[PDB]
Amino acid sequence: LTPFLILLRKTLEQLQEKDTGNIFSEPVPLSEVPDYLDHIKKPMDFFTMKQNLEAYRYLNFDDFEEDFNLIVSNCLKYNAKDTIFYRAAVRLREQGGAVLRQARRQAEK
Ligand SMILES: COc1ccccc1C(=O)Nc1cc2c(cc1N1CCNC[C@H]1C)n(C)c(=O)n2C
Repeated sequence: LTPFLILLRKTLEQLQEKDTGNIFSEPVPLSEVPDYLDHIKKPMDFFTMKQNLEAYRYLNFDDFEEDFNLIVSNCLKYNAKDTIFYRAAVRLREQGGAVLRQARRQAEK
């Protein structure tokens, strides 16, 4: 499934391009944010997702979109509304939605 993996890789880069601050580029570093696991049960970030993609752990679009969504939702859930992080997650949901919709469309032809 390289036709599919070509699409996901491009789609992942497109999503990651929307992260203009590199807020979601690597995991929330748990040593630096020791209460993060108290609120967030399933952390996610673009580096992890790249590893999963390249390790063949995303069979279908849904399992890929799942992780992307965790990135957004974790961030909305952990950070106060009046934070740059929360605002970045609001943006990324809006902007990633379009990328994801077009990519699902491209899959179908
Ligand atoms: C690599 O990040 C750090 C390095 C040194 C000290 C602290 C951090 C850190 O806490 N970064 C961080 C925390 C986040 C966070 C993102 C970061 N980082 C900002 C800088 N880029 C790396 C990214 C993981 N998000 C989205 C979030 O909800 N939280 C709590």
